[PDB]
Amino acid sequence: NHYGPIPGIPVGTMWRFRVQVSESGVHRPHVAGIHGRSNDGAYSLVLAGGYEDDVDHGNFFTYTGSGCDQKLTNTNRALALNCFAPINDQEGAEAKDWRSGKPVRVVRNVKGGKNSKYAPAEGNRYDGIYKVVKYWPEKGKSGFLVWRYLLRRDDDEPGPWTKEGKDRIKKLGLTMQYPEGYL
Amino acid sequence: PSNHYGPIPGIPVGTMWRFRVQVSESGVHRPHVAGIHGRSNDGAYSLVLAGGYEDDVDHGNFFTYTGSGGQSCDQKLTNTNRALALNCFAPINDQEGAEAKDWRSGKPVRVVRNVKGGKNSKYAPAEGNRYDGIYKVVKYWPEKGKSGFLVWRYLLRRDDDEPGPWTKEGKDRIKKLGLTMQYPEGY
Amino acid sequence: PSNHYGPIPGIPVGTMWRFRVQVSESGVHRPHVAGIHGRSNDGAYSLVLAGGYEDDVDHGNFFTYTGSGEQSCDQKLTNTNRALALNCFAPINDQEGAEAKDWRSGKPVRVVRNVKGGKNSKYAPAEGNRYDGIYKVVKYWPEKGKSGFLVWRYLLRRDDDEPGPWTKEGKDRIKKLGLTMQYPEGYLEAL
DNA sequence: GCCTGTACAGGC
DNA sequence: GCCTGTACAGGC
Repeated sequence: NHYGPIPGIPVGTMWRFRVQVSESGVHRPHVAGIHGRSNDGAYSLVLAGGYEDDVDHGNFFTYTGSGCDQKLTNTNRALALNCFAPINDQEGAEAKDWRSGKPVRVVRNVKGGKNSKYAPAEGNRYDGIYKVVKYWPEKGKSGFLVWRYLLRRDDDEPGPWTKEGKDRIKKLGLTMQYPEGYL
Repeated sequence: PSNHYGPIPGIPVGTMWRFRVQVSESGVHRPHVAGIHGRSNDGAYSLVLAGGYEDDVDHGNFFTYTGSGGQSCDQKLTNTNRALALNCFAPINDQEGAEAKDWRSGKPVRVVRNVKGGKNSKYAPAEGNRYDGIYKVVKYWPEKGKSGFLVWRYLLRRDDDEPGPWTKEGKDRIKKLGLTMQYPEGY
Repeated sequence: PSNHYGPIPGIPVGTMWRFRVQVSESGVHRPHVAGIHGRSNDGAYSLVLAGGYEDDVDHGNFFTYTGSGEQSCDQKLTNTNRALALNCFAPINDQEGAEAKDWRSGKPVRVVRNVKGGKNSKYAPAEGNRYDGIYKVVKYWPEKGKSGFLVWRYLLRRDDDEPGPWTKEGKDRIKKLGLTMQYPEGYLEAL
């Protein structure tokens, strides 16, 4: 797979554990940080830190591929296929009409909080639909080539960190979801 | 692998997991949501008892079971319904069903009981998911469901030398093996 | 369907489409991007000549062809390389290749020429894609490419009673049939 | 890198 | 609604 938001799961929904995120369908892989098939596209990713060169500005963030040089295969190629431009594994690519691209469900996890004030203070939060604007190769903090992506928010649902996003969370009563018995 | 029949090495009867993804990663029941795993032209490998069909009856060592749709439509002996029927040591019959006189010679089914079965079974665990061992399909048959449409029904009977968790000896063995509820890492 | 061999009913030699999606919807060459359509244990149904390998030579009625993989790895007689070899009326041989004495008995390949082949062929159309008819694999062989790695090469030869678009009679027939560049619905109106 | 379906191999 | 690969059926 499903592209785009999950019905009944609005932006700002929160889960304590990744197993809950998986069961909800927002980000199916229990461990892996990106969900995609190389011959299709990418459906979801989790921002949980781990790459110091990534920048998180909320509506704009950069993302580093997985994965000794990296190849535009597996999930890296899948995320590229979301970009509204023909696939290119040499210089990368960029979409002028980036909004016509394939949607990516983005979840932020608390572990992204070291380098980003947009990360939730606890657990995992669904932050809405982002689009791949461009992607390119570069020599990262390991000497070898990494594939990097710029994603931009494209969602009428306001961001959880914005005024209208925080007001909607209070109106819907969306609180942190804990598994039965955990509390 | 996906089509493994029988017990998983290192996973005794009584093993407990909190979440379905753990049950899947262990190989005991691979589908995260579907209640049954099988291939329609091969057989069924595992099923999860989680409530749902009120006419199902669970007596631990054996239970009646209901197939799937895919109520507003007759069920069919296709897909996983057919897979489970193939386990019965009898020729497929999608008209009247069939019964294996030599039922132990049929294909094994790993059976997990889930906490949600507790509303309709005193054998469901109080939490999470529990592997209760190997069962065999004795017989299967169609009947008019509660809504007037056809459902496929199955009788499964336990064929496992590891004692059931509802027995004193099965509880004692589970304690000596040190089995505890397994949670995801860092939980 | 996907694995249809031979000409498409209602699609003569000389038919022209501006974009690859149109060529695909017609059944003539179904892959939008891949230059060859085939199943590795069956055969190849169609291919597109769009340039790309410098040592390929195109003489219209026949051409040399290179399979798929700067090359950094030997080619292999698998996937669509193997499918095209299977069209050759000879036992498959992945060591020296093979050659069919009775090459017309081989399986047919629908051949499309695309404008990008014009740099290396005077037979490419000036615009878009053109169906040029049925060809047969005469022979195929491995050789060292310019990179020094192995490439699989093929010789394809035309076996089609519809005259080639590069002949006077072929052009004249294309005119009488009224064939024109096919564009997507409302394409020129939007431009 | 046709498309929407379906199914198997193998994961552990 | 296990996963990610692969392959075929059939579109027109």
